[PDB]
Amino acid sequence: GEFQRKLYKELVKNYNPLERPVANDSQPLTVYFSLSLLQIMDVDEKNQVLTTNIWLQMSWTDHYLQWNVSEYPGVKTVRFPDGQIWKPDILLYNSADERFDATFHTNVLVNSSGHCQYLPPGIFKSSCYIDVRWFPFDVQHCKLKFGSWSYGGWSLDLQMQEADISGYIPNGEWDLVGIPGKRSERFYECCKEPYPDVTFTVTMRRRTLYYGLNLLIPCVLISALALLVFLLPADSGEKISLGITVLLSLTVFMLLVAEIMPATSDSVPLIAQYFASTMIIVGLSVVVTVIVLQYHHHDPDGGKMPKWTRVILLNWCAWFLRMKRDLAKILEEVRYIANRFRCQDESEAVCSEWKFAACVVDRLCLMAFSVFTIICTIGILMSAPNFVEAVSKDFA
Amino acid sequence: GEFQRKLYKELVKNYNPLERPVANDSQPLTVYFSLSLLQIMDVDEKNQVLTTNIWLQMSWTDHYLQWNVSEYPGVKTVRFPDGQIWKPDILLYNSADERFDATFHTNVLVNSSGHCQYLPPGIFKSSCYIDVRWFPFDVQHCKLKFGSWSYGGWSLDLQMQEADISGYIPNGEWDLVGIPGKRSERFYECCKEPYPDVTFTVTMRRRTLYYGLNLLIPCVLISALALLVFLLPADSGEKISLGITVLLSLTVFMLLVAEIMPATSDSVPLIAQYFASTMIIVGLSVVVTVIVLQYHHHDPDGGKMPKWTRVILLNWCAWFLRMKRDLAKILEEVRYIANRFRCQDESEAVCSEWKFAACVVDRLCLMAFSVFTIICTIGILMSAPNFVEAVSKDFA
Amino acid sequence: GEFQRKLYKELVKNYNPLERPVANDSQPLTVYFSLSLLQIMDVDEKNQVLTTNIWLQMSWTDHYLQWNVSEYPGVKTVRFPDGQIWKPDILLYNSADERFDATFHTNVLVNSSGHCQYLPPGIFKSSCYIDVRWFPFDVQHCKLKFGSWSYGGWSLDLQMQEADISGYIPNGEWDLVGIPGKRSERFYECCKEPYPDVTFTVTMRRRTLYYGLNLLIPCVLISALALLVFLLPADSGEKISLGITVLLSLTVFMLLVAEIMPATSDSVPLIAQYFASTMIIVGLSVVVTVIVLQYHHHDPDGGKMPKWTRVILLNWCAWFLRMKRDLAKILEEVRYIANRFRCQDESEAVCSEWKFAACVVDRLCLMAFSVFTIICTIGILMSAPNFVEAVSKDFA
Amino acid sequence: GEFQRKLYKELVKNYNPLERPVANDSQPLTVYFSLSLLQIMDVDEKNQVLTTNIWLQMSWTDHYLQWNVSEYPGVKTVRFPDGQIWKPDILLYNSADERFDATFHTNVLVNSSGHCQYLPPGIFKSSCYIDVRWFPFDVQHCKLKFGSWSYGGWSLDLQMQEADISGYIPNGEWDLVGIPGKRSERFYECCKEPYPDVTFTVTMRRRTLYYGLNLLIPCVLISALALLVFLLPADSGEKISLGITVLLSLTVFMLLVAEIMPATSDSVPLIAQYFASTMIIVGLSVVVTVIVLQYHHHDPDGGKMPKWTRVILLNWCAWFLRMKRDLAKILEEVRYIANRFRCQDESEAVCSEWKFAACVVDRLCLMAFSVFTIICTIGILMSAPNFVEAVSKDFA
Amino acid sequence: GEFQRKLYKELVKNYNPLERPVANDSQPLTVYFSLSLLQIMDVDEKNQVLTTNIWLQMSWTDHYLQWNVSEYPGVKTVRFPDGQIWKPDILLYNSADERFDATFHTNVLVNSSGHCQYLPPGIFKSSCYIDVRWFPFDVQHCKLKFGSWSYGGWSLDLQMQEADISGYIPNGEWDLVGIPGKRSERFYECCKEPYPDVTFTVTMRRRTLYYGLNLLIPCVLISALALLVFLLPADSGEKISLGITVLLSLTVFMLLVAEIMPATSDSVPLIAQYFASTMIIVGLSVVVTVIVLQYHHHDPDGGKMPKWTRVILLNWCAWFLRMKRDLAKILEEVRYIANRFRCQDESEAVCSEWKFAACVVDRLCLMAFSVFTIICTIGILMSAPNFVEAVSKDFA
Ligand SMILES: O=C(N[C@H]1CN2CCC1CC2)c1cc2cccc(Cl)c2s1
Ligand SMILES: O=C(N[C@H]1CN2CCC1CC2)c1cc2cccc(Cl)c2s1
Ligand SMILES: O=C(N[C@H]1CN2CCC1CC2)c1cc2cccc(Cl)c2s1
Repeated sequence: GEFQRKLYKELVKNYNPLERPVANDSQPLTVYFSLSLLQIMDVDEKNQVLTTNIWLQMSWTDHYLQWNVSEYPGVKTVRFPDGQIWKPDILLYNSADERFDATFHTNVLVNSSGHCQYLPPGIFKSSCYIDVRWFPFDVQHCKLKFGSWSYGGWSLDLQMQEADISGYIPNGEWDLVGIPGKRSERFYECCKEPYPDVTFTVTMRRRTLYYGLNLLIPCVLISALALLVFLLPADSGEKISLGITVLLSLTVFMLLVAEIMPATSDSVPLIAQYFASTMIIVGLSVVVTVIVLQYHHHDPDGGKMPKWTRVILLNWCAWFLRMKRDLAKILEEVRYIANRFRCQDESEAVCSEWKFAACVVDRLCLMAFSVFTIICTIGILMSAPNFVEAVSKDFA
Repeated sequence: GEFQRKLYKELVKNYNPLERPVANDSQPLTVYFSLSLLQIMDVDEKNQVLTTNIWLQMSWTDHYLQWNVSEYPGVKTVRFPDGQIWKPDILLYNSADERFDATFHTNVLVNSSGHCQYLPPGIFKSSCYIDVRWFPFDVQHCKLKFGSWSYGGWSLDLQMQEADISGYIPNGEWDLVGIPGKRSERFYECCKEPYPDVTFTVTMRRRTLYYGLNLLIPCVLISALALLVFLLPADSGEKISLGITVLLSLTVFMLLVAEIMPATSDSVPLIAQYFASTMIIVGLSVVVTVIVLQYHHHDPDGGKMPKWTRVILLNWCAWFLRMKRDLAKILEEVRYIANRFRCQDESEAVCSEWKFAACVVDRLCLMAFSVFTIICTIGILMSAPNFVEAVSKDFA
Repeated sequence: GEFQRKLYKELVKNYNPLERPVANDSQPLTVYFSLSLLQIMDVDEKNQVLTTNIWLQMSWTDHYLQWNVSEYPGVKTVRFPDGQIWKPDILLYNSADERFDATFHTNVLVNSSGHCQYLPPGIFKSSCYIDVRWFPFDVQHCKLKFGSWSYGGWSLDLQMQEADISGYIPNGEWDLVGIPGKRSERFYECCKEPYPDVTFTVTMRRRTLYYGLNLLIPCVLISALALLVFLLPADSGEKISLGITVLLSLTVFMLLVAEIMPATSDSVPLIAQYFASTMIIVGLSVVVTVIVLQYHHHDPDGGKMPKWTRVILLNWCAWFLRMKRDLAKILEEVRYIANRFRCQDESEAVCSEWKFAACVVDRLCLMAFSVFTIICTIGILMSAPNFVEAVSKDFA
Repeated sequence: GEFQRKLYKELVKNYNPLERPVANDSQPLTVYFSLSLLQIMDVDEKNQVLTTNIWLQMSWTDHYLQWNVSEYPGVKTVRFPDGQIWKPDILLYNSADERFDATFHTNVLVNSSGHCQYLPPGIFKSSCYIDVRWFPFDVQHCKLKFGSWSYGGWSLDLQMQEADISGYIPNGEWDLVGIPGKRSERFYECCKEPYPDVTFTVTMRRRTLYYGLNLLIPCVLISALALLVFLLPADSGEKISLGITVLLSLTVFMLLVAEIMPATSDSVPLIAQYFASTMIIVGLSVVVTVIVLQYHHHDPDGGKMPKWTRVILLNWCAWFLRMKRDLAKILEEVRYIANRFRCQDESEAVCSEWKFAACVVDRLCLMAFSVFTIICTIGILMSAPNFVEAVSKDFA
Repeated sequence: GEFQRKLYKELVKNYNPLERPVANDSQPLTVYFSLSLLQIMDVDEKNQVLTTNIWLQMSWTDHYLQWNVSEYPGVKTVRFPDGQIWKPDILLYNSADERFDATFHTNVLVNSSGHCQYLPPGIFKSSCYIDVRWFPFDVQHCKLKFGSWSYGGWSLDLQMQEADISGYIPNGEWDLVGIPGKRSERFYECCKEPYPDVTFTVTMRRRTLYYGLNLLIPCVLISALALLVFLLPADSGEKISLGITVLLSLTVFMLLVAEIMPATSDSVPLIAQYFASTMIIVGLSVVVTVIVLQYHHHDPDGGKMPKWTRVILLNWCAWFLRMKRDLAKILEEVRYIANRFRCQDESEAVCSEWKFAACVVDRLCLMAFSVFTIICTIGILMSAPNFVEAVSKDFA
């Protein structure tokens, strides 16, 4: 229309985009900064970066962009693109990405009385600190530091508005708790400029259904089969075969885990200790099995038990586990044959109790290793704080 | 020509690209928005993004870009590049990508009467929600939210036209069902501006031939060999060897699966339950085999059956499975030799029935584990909705 | 020089880059479009994109960029950068990449009589259809659709010139066959504008030496060792050990293959069927071995053969394979000892023929499984079209 | 305000951004360059690049950007964007990235007396030299070369200020030691221009808790089980089974290691030697086991010991390890039976000492291989310099 | 200063950046092109691209950028940014990257007499041909084609200067040999324009310490253990177990190798043949072991040797390897017992020589397979040209 064309001509008349729109060059310009979280794109522990899709709202007041409604009746608001009107230089301080702005400058709405609002969308990649302790059951606090880069305390008075979460599109992996904020001003090394800033911190809780079922559940089941060695009879030459196959089949899990675990020397993660515990329990099973096996094939008539094994593994431990354990030359020739058989029976009896001792050790170690696994798995998981709420929410 | 050069000079005379081309600054400008799907580039479940190659069509009416055909006979249409004429700021609301526009501004056609049409091509990366439940047999609905960013209800009246699918170049992985749309206007927190938008939703069905043959078919075959342990004789020291090798060879499948499965704690995927079922069936086979093995090498003369095994596994279960099961000193020396052989026969007979009990258990568990696998594999697959149509289309 | 400086001043005088350089605004401008293939960067089956490094040649005639050689003797040609003279908007229709142009605008040569030629280099990422059937022995046809975006039939008459392949730098993986082209014009949904285009199709043949030697050759060799189970004696408790280790060692190949195979449900690839055939042949070997093993450790005196096995595996199949298969009490005590030995001999004879039956089955299955593998491997490879030429070229 | 609008108009009056702001064109312009390290993004050994998030500070003095405070009372400082005032062209010399600047030009503060300061933020990817020797316990020195590109010694006198580390946000993987710097000027091949530069070197120490626990600790434990072969009795046919399974299960570690190790032929890394030592120790265990096994199943009555084994492995080594090791025809028939049994006893005795020799070798090799592993693991780790401080800090 | 401000004003007066700075428009402009290699970023065989960080030097003479030193005493040189003075359009012809220039336009130095020099830094990604034959011991020649894009022979006379390598920062993986160059002009299809160019070829030698130690050394060691099967006694049921475990553990190496090997069907790489040789040697070991095993468990009394084995493996091969290899009824009952034992001895003797034949074959195959491995490993490595220099440099 003729009024819109006319109004745009006075508005850009003698206008300098490099100038603060303050009427008096002695008072700071009040700028209201807010934030709207639309979704959490991804949280990557390896690079310790946080990708979020958010909206920004910068609102200030202009003095030269004012006009009377009566003179121009039809038009009420005007829009100016980037590079034609003064805008605040508020930007993310972290900005862990190649290009540092990440704001996608759009049109800037202008009031009928000079109140200018700016609503740019962008995808931000901030530098967060992923404290990976109690990894499946961890809560992360990520900060977003926003503030002006060239305007100090007396030039741009940065104010704060509460963050908006109307429309969040939940990720499904991380459960958002809340996004509080804070406004403060600090003194930097360069200058005597007190620089205000707005720091929005994001608190999110990691869901545990995927990690618990795909990682924690198989570990208990695989470790259970390593406990099944003591139930196999020693006759079947198969004890070490299943003893070492489970160990080989269980080292593969940290290969997946280490691909996700950041290589940070802050603290030993809970998942790292739990896997390490399974290494030792399965590893010590093979060592015990070797001791059991040599008790079976002891090659008798080559050394008797030192009389401590006859009383420990056959009287004390056994009670606990309810084991309950021309004719003259013809005669001489037959004499040797029967005596040889008699000596074979004596050797068999000596070897028989050697095998029974191995059975006692196997059964004794089964009870000892079983209670170790029960308290090791439970004890580590119980130690994690807020473990109960995650189970009560994700699982139950 | 001289007419084209002349016409371009009046057209750009006193023209402001920042002004809405409405003749009266009281009525909204009617803008027709449509869409044309050219192909689906890729659907990624891990990042929950949808990459599509589409075309856009924005058509509106201009008031200052009008001329008489008689005055300029040769020229009928003119084209203006970006930044020289007013264009709507319609953009994708989701825009899950670094740069937010993704439109590749091109020349804008102009009528002889002021009807301006704009047809920019681009590759869009929207943020979709991949509900991964019944993963091989899932249907995904992806939304595309388009609308103006700075013009409200009274400024830009956004209209809708039906989506165009003339030329789709089918992906081969996802089967397109349809792309319906909707026009609505909502109230936002910033302003009293009712903002219209056009939301095009894309419904696609995942094809199952690749996932069924490369993932589902081998799982049945590998689980079948784990069922073959009960057919192996216990004499060959090879039962646990094949019992645990199949288990080791079958854990590798979720390694491929987890690399594709998004780590979302929304619901347990169908493929996750089916793999978990195979874990337990194969895992319980090793536990049963250990019980069977200790029934074989029972070391007789160390405890008889409690008289419940003589009647259960030898009379009840066996009937079900059709098993059907100087001279005086010379005489004394020969007396011991024959008696020793007689005692060996008695011990062999006792051990013989111990081995037969193990054979009954093996055969009994073969029948029980077979029907479990048949109903577990079928039962999980039947539970998925629209399973029949995918088989009737992709396979048959 | 003074003439070059003077000439540039009249040339840009009253020049509008938005105007078609036609002298009469009623006839289309003839634009000659060609192509020069410099190399094929990469063909990716997963994303179905084709990356090529090519050159473009757009040549048209300008009316305002003309001058007399006599007036300016030294200068014969002039060059204008992008944004200063009118250029056609020909662009790739597919453009499967983030930015859509991929042309790297350079200087544009200008004749002494107005004939303007434009030779921009670029790397193009078109969207091809990789029909992966007979994957090692496949020929792919990739199209490149070029045409104007804003100028119709009556505005820009797009012509065609033959593609140039002078200098190709062969890739070494794909063998180029030829690059023919076509010029046609179609009617689109938007407008009554008949839009001409030039479609250059690229035909390339995949070389087979790498895929044949690294993938096809090991498969035959590994499957051969799975056939070696029937030659192992049943006494050595090692038949299932090598039966299942080969199967475990052979599942790893599709892990490499599936990483290359696109997940397209168009048709079952030849390499997929060939691997699936090896699964069944190796898988059925373990099933046969279990049947053979239970024929060995049959535990005699627990059931005789049903008299069909005595005649089938011992008379019919065996002929085919050339198998050819006080004193009174002293006497009574010795009577039992000899009779016990006699009964042992009878039991050994019964078990002896049980073992021989297992040997016959093993040898019989070796002949049957051998011919199956020979015709399965050859039969699948022969079915692929143009298999002979690839072997005659890549190998021989 | 009116004063800010007025001041900006004289400041940009007759101003050339291509001109050095020196009042006299005979003296170099003094530019103060500093640096502020905010965090270390990532150190990648494969590409030998160092990604850091740092801030820059370039401060110089301008002669034309001066004004009187009395004339313009309200305004004290002004800001000019890029491309409107002269700025130094200081840039990173290494710049191992696609775009070479990586500075994100921002507003430039201006004094009331002409002192201009410039504080651009950016993420820099310099080309470092990762000397990977003693890899878990290494200290890296990375250089950052900054200097002007077009201004020589007499044009831009580049000065140096101490680096700032107020706020570092420690990475958790690398421990920062310090960031010293240096200012020097060199003569280049192009010109007689002495070019000053500022080289900031970054010294960081890699933390060892993650690499020690996830890589070094399992290696000792896995190598311990390879040492357990000599404790297994030779009767259980399981020595090679555990001998070769550990070797198969231990080759997988360099697969993870080689994925991290850069392929640089500078020196053999400490982790490479330590893994290579474990290869030989585990590998030689299988060779020894084969020698031990053939001493067990020696098939007696086929060769006696050469009388050196009777004295070495049975008298010398055994003492070290405390081993301590009608009637006539009736008579003739019984004569053979007893003599046959007597010959069996003699053969058993000969085979008995053959088995005992294998037991001595097994035990002897257990002592020899144990001390080898203890000194090989400790000896390699001790050789690394500053090994003690890393253990005293990261672990203790 | 006032002189610098004044000089810049005449210099840009009536200056056209589109014009060649030649005083006479009949002679070509002499442009000197050189190169400085700073480092080799990476050489990637899969994509056949070469990433290098180099500097360029373009020097020409300008006619309009001249001034008298006396008139302007202080200033001696001036700098003009991109887009304000004429510059040559020399660019890399290969440019295997998204953006085609890769030059990072900087300030351009100007003499006091018109000699203009241009020194832009950049990271170039050229398209090289990696002839992967004798892969660990290969030398690659990579070309860099530089030349003008729009100026022909009579317009821009491109000259050449020797490449500079003062400061190379050796990569550590590739050993630079030299960078020679060449200047030539060719006739293209478009035009009668003879286009000069400068082609700098880079010759680099790959270092072998990393590839030799991490890949070649383990292959010899793993193949050695596959040769240890023939030393294992056949009694221990463990020959196939170690025979097939080594084969399973050795297929994993090409998985790493194929991830590095480009899929080019040019020639069979040396590393491919060496791995293929190890496949057959290890593979044939299992086949021989099966033949040996069936010679052990021959089940005697079921066929004698054909009298060729008695003379070949027991007389010829054995000599080579130094093997050296009421009363009447009482009497009748004892008669059978002794005769049964006598028949057992005869059967044992027949089986004894069957086992000895297997021992001869095992030992005979050990000698034959050992010399095969020695000449196969050495023979392949010796065939590679310049193998000796790499060992003499990288290793010794
Ligand atoms: O209403 C809005 N944005 C709409 C206006 N335009 C049209 C649709 C929407 C996006 C652009 C709002 C955006 C933000 C951002 C940060 C903080 C707050 Cl409190 C708000 S409220
Ligand atoms: O001759 C040429 N290009 C040269 C001219 N300049 C200098 C060297 C070369 C590149 C730039 C040609 C380029 C093309 C492109 C497409 C089709 C055809 Cl038939 C041709 S012929
Ligand atoms: O001297 C130089 N470059 C310095 C000048 N400026 C300041 C420091 C350096 C980089 C910019 C040189 C650069 C090149 C490039 C190619 C060939 C040659 Cl023979 C040379 S000589």
